[PDB]
Amino acid sequence: ATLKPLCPILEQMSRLQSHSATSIRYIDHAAVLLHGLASLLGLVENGVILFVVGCRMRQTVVTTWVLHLALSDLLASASLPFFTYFLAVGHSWELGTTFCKLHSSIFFLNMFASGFLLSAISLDRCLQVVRPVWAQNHRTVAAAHKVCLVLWALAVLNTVPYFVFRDTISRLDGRIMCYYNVLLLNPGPDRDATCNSRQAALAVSKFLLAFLVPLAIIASSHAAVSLRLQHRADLGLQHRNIFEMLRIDEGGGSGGDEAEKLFNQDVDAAVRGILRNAKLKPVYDSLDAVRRAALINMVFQMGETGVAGFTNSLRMLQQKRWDEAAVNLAKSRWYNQTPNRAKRVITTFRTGTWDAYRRRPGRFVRLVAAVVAAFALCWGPYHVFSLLEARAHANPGLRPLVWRGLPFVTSLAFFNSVANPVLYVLTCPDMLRKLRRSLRTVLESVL
Ligand SMILES: Cc1c(CC(=O)O)c2cccnc2n1Cc1ccc(S(C)(=O)=O)cc1C(F)(F)F
Ligand SMILES: CCCCCCCC/C=C\CCCCCCCC(=O)O
Repeated sequence: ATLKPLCPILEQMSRLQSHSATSIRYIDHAAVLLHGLASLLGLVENGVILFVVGCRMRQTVVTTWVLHLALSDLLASASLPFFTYFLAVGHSWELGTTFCKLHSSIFFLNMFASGFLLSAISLDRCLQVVRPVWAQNHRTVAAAHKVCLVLWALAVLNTVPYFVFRDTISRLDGRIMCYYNVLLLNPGPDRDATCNSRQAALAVSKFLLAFLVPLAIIASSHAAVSLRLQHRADLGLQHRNIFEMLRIDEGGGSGGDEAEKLFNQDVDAAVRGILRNAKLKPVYDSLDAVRRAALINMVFQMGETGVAGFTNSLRMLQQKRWDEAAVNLAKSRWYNQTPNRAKRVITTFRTGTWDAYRRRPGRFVRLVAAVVAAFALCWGPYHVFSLLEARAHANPGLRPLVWRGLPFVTSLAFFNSVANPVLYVLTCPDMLRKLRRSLRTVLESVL
């Protein structure tokens, strides 16, 4: 027999029951089937989405975001069946204490990930429009994959406190609760103070890092590209800027600090390095303006020492043998790893015609706007109530109000993992089209 000190919120919660002192648990079977089907749908929907985007669809930077975005929701749908079991038993956790920490961590892991990814998506789209020269040279899929790995690492780092402060608390009804045990580790001299501060520190930091700050970034980046496209379209209407390429002064200001701007686009800096190298100077001067700019992109992507490694490729550009140079370039490590930023360069050497990067409209815009809309509507009410239960430590009157909505708005955030794969299809015709392809392919395994 062991006794653990609890918060006044949990202590008041460990005696809540309809019938006075009994072990008979009332069961809401309507919610069991609801979350049961939600568990089934979530696993199947995100299951096929991962397959479609990840195997049948051509891999891009944007699809990589969506891929991980649907990966986090897959895990959220993997812990959900254990929440169904929780309801089926009668709101009691009967699967140990460590598993309680894991199951809970998946919820917050999904939360932070979905908040960090949606931030990454907005920032990526921001760099695509605001920083065209940098984006066309460094926005490779390999980079986008490494970003996600950092985001997951930061996500699991912010779910550790939740993993730690999760515990099994016995009710008087025989029920076993799985919730916040703030006082589980290092209780201060003032229990009521360390109970309030830690709960507030959790609810607030969660609200910021996984909701307010993302929505701030999303709304702020959305305004950046809107003004940029307006100023860009104004430049496009000008007759003199018909054949111009690699602009930087779209953001206004001056070119005095181009070598210091994050996400660098300093074209002049690259040119000075080209004229300095013995293997690049005679090749640069022999090229026309369109092909000279394509050479600047190569030293942007792999440096000047990297482009000087292609001896009998510069030998080809110097002799204006474009096609035979194209063959040699497309058979390298540089093209094999990052084909999209490479092919755009090679074709320029081939045709001598500039293909504008800031000309290409953004993709999955309908998708992200929908996913963002759902994210704000499903995690919205949650953070509201969760901030109120941290507020309810001081105000006991809010405690009954919390448990009239918190179980609802929490399951509302759970259903965000079910909504997204549907939203993927409804806003992305290619994704839906690619799905009905494989759907028809498998169904044709009867003939
Ligand atoms: C309300 C809730 C949260 C919110 C949070 O932990 O901040 C949460 C996070 C991860 C997984 N589930 C969660 N549930 C649902 C839940 C959890 C515990 C209990 S209890 C106190 O009976 O053990 C009830 C409920 C619910 F409200 F859904 F019934
Ligand atoms: C129905 C429940 C089970 C769900 C099964 C999930 C199906 C997985 C689908 C294919 C994943 C293929 C991954 C290929 C993408 C590679 C990109 C990367 O390495 O991150």
